[PDB]
Formats: sequence, C-alpha cells, structure tokens
Amino acid sequence: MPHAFKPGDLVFAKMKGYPHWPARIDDIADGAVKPPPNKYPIFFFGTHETAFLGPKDLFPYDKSKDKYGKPNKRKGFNEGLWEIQNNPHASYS
Repeated sequence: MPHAFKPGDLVFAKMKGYPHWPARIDDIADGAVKPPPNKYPIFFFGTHETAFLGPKDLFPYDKSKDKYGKPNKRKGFNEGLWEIQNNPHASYS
C-alpha cells in the first residue's frame, strides 16, 4: 500500500497551464527555505525550477508514465523526460 510522499519520490507534477511534468520530491537543505504547511518542494526536471505543491497535483511516476511520459514541445520537457528516466537523483545545481 502507498505511503506518504517522501524526498526522492518521482512524480509527474501538475501546474495550471502546463502539461503534467517529470519531477521529484526534493529534500530541504539545512538552512534553506521550508515549504508552506501541507506542501512539498517539487523539483521539475529539464527546467530545474522548484515550486511548492500539494499531493493533489502529484502523480507517482511508475503508475503514470505510460500516460504522461511522451515528448512535448514545451521548453525543457524532453530534457526532463531524459533526466527522470536516466538520472533522477543526481545533483542538477
């Protein structure tokens, strides 16, 4: 059975106006800004942007990749697909 989301989990993350996007739940570094309550720090592959999202917008990658893991015209997306499949836990700093 599913657990709660934890750092390192791979997802497609949904935001208004963008296709479901390859992403990971990030850790919060010591000294770094914490997310709001009930929000997770989401690192978007390809763009390498962070946003804070709740579980309603987080689709587990394994379950969802046949639907959402297809090329997209959007800037950074196809790079993002490579990252999530090929090195999802690397440093992209």
